[PDB]
Amino acid sequence: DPFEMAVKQLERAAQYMDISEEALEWLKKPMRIVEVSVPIEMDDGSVKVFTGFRVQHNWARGPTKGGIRWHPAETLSTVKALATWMTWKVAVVDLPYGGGKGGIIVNPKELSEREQERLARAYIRAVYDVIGPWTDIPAPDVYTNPKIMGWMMDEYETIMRRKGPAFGVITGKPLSIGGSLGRGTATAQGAIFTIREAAKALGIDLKGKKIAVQGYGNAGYYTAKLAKEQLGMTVVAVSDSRGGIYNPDGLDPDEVLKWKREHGSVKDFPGATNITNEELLELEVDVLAPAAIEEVITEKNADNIKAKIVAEVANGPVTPEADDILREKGILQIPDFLCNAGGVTVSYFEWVQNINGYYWTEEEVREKLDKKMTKAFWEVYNTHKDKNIHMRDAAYVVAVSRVYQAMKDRGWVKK
Ligand SMILES: N[C@@H](CCC(=O)O)C(=O)O
Repeated sequence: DPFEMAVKQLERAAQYMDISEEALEWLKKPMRIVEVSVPIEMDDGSVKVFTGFRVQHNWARGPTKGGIRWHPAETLSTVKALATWMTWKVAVVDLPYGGGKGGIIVNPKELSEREQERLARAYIRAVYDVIGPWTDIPAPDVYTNPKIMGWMMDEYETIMRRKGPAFGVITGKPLSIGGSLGRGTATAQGAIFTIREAAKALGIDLKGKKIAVQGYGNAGYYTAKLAKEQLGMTVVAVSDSRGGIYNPDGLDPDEVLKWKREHGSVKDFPGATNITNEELLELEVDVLAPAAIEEVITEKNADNIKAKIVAEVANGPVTPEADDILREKGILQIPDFLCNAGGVTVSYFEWVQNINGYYWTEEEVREKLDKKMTKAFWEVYNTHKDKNIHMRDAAYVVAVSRVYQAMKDRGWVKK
């Protein structure tokens, strides 16, 4: 189970910090769980009822935040674990947010556009009483995009009778309706800032160094592109779920994306040697950025990693055994919920823009993301040095300490 795995992670974290038993018990349970029925009328005229969730783990630091998943395998346990994870994610990067998560047990592939809009509007009508600009801010997630976010915001504004900032009730919206710039490259930009800070900490100059990326979706492609331009690095290996390519002199991510668009995959790229993911993970490269399916670095290949920095852009792509093995080699790891925290920071920026009624630009959003990511990385690294623990442990310590301090300040826990 995912919620048990999350709870265990929290206990393991609490082992390295001084936290009261009552606070741990409080943090082991979501503060509010809402399970609703989401009825929509289909194209054939029949009415089908779906199961929707909205978990608000903790709101000591402020309104909860988290996306909505439309997955046929959604469970309450998954939503609860992801909300718990979102709490620490927003706490490590110092946002005035709590942890939240929603989901609908639905296969969105079998739904038409009209049915998808009806599902979004019905979900908003079902969970209206627990969401709001200052209560709970949903966001795009697996199988949800900005189109669904716009439909959801419109339904919320219709119910809300335009009595306040209905734009800020949800993030990831289209630019025409409370849209925020930088929302396509948020995760990659945050990962690049964290990689730059890690290289600064290790004393490595990234100008001309090597990078390898696993997974060539939005995150992987934009990570490679931003690395090559901003950090001046030599992209030598990229890979999708199909296969990988290698070229020591350097690859051009734009051309690789064009090839992927044409032939359907990065396989057989001209001037490059076709390889598989497993050997791709073991090239002698300065930094490694797994941006693909989780649990790629395990005990089987942990000792074979030759990268000086491993940036876990993906969601937990490294197992704890591989974590210990990599730390034993001196390889610096950026924790998964610290590396890809650029997505929630830009969502916070979007919420601020919506609340204020004044939107920013591309340079403004990029400048702020730099500040937030640099400060979060330095906080985690300072905890890393002071407590002499793992990088992932330090991030948990920082997040749980912030949430615990907020809880103590409100008087929720007296000790
Ligand atoms: N991190 C989740 C949701 C958080 C947010 O964007 O507000 C996502 O990938 O969308």
